[PDB]
Amino acid sequence: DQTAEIVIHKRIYRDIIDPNNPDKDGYKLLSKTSGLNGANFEVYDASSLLKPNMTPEAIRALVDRYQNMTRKQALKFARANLKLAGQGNKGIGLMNTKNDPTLGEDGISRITVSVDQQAPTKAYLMIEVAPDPSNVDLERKSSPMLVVFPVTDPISGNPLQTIHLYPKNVGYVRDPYFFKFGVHPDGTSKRLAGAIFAIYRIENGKKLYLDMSPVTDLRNKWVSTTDPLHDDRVNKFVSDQDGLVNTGERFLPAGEYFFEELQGVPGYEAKSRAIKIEIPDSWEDEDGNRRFVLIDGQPMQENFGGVVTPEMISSGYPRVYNYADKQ
Ligand code: NA
Ligand code: NA
Ligand code: NA
Repeated sequence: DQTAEIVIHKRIYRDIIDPNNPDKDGYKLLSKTSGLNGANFEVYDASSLLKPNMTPEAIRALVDRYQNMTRKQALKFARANLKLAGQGNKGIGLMNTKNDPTLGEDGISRITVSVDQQAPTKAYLMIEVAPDPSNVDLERKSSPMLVVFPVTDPISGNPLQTIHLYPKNVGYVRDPYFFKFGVHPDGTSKRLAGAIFAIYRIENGKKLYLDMSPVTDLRNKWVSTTDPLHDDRVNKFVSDQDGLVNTGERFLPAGEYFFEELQGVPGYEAKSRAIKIEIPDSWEDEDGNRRFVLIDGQPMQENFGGVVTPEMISSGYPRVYNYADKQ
């Protein structure tokens, strides 16, 4: 008889459950192309979880019950008792997230399921399973999703023919910045404009530089370069009129990195100074205390979302001091 399409949009969000909503309170998407490929779902015919003439409240209670199970608990139930169903891209009831060339979007997986648009008699239980082997740090927080048809479109009054689901994956990133100051031999000092930095990390005893490639998943791309200053692949960060050297839209995950000065400010130019970035792997320690990014060992104030505020700019910290008086 009749079918509907369930479309999973698997994306990655940064922290600071309605699976049908692409907006998530307490979270924000990592980029416009932050879809997550390689995620896998099993989809079960869950019509036997329904009863005839059940109320909307009973359906919501059932949906909530399954959403509040862990994936492993829901799999224990579904694997034992239900059958795979729906035409997925990996098989009956089997979905893998891939790029959608039509929509131009990553993290997409579509499944066609038999539905009853006139009464709630068909339902599908969707549960994420292990991703394709290959982002170990990603928090895959999707829940068991019980999709009960029909889902009526309030605008149109029609049953929805496509259900869009936005299962939540959370990527941990932080946002380094610092201020470059210049110190005159007479003790005067100022914010420095025009310092050109790049970011590198160490891998196998060699430098890899943060490149200009679009972010995919939570991952930045890193390049070996012969000439980071003039290599267009290497992202440069320029100190502005407030002295601010800001990763800006760029973010970094946990680990150790370096801001490398590629062009010093005239008069404040000895191998190229490397300012250490130490990014802890969580916002908070065991006791809920903030864990700071360290810039050359200095704690760096930071807000969720990573935007450097006017108040942070006024503060001008952390600051790295460049001496005009060469000694
Ligand atoms: Na849940
Ligand atoms: Na940033
Ligand atoms: Na400082």
